[PDB]
Amino acid sequence: NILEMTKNYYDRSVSPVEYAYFDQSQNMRAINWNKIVDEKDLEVWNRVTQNFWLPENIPVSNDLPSWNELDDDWQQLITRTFTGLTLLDTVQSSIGDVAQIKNSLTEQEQVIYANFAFMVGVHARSYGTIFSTLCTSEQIEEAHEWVVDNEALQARPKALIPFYTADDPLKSKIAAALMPGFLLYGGFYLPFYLSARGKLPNTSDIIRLILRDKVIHNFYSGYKYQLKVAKLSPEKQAEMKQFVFDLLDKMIGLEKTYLHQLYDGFGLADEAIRFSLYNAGKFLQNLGYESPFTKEETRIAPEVFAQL
Amino acid sequence: SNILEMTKNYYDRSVSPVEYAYFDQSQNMRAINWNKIVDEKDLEVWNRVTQNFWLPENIPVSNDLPSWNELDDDWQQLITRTFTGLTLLDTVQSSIGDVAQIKNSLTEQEQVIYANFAFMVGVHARSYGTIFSTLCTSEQIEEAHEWVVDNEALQARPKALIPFYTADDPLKSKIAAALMPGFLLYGGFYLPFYLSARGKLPNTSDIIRLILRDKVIHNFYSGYKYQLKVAKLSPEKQAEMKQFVFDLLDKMIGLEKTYLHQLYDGFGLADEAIRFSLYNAGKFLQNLGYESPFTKEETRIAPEVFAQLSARA
Ligand SMILES: [Cl-]
Ligand SMILES: [Cl-]
Ligand SMILES: [Cl-]
Ligand SMILES: [Cl-]
Ligand SMILES: [Cu+]
Ligand SMILES: [Cu+]
Repeated sequence: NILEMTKNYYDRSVSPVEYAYFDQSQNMRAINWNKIVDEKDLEVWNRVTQNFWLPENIPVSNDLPSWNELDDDWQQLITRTFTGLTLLDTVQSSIGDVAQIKNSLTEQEQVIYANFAFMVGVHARSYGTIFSTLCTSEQIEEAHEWVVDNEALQARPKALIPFYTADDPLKSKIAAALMPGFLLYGGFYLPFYLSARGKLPNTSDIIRLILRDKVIHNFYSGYKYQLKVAKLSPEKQAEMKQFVFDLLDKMIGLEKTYLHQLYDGFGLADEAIRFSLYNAGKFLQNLGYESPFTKEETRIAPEVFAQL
Repeated sequence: SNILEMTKNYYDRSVSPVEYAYFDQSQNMRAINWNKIVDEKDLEVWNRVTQNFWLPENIPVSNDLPSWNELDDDWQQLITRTFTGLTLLDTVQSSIGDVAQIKNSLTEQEQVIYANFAFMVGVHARSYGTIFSTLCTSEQIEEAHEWVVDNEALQARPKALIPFYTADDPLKSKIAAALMPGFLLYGGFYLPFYLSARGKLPNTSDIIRLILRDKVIHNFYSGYKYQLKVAKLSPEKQAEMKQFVFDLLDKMIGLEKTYLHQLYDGFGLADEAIRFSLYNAGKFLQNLGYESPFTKEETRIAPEVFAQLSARA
């Protein structure tokens, strides 16, 4: 016989966030960082916290010479693109990441998504630091007006936010992965294109610090998606895969319209979209699915890939 | 004719994403503007809390092993229990409290500052794990978690605050958000400072001071935003909210006194810890813009303990 003198505290208690939103049948347990359910959580926690950075760390002032070499058209494109990325980071920091907390599989995940919310806030702030150093007050104001009135740009966050505010945690998680995994890469093409040609090298250092976080954010949300979806019936799993491909198809549609409008005048649209679709493929892979994208429609110039 | 607006500025015909998400989908969304800051206080607080970034790995807790090993099983148990209880409160604030504030922000930057608070209060909870990892046995750690779950006096306190976080009233939510860093953990913080005043667990007290360096600003900030918001109510509804703040604090003091008596009576620390608690209840009210109704005698702290609190870094 196995004598169980007492019942384990963990299995007869709930985390505070579960108690707040889902289940008040039992008392609350403090987070246990000494008895960790999933080692992956500790791995991710250690990496993202050790990778802490602020845009003040980077000497953007040194980009002044190369910035001054860029025509007014190019300076406007960069300010607009980056203000567009600032909107996506604002959406993700203030809504996306914090929405994931209550849907966590583990205690540590609740704290990791709090880190994500803060750090995606830092990404948004970093564009502010670049503009502060390089842009005129007029260029900054123009870009904000341009973002507010750009329907093609607005359609992308408008399509994802409903999944965050709705009560389907798997659809929320897919949206949460889609932001760092796909939606910003069309924008990140521009600084990598420029740095490959020797322009704005210090700005591209900030972009790489953002990417170092965003690749982990994509991996982590995709990993948690795969854990949860694996527990559903074959039929439910087939419905969720269909939803993922349907949502990505819509988002690719909306991104292609926005990038054409953004880049067609500069001759960068086709290149940016292939860069976008390459990352759409990696997004699908991080969700445990296969990329249906061709070699031809995902081709990236070596020097751009090198900046990546 | 003379005053007609032909160009409406972007800001006043757009909403932040969180406003769009939960309140109003009629207007397009504006990206955060860090180049035209509405409240300079937000930038000062942002710069301070980000510059004050720390991880518990930074403190050599293993240097506490000698002083820890001098404390008997009863004292080691009390410390593990007390800190697991503070871990619960930090978990509540990080996972519910701080993130609930984001959508009720007055400014764009405030939305990002509360994201920082959520994360750093997560770091506070994690730091107790680091202390336990170094000092405590598996048995002590698990014992403390069981004790927290089954301690009704402990549980009553967070159970009283969470409803304000999940409810609709953003002013009542903000009061709870100030009350957690301002008041509810200080009863527990007395213990490490009592010990380090006597040269016991000095490295643990450095972690407590790094936590407090954050908590003090969190209390100040939530208090500052509370004052800006209540100033926009009729004098009648101002008097009504003030009464609520005093009624809530009165209730929370009652629950805290019960918990601290149960926690400390056996160790003869209950009276001193409650005085320490009421001293910080005073600071909480002052940070909401009210006067402390507590006496010098009610809030007396031994100088050597106050030296540990007010010490820097
Ligand atoms: Cl992101
Ligand atoms: Cl994210
Ligand atoms: Cl707090
Ligand atoms: Cl807080
Ligand atoms: Cu992210
Ligand atoms: Cu706090």
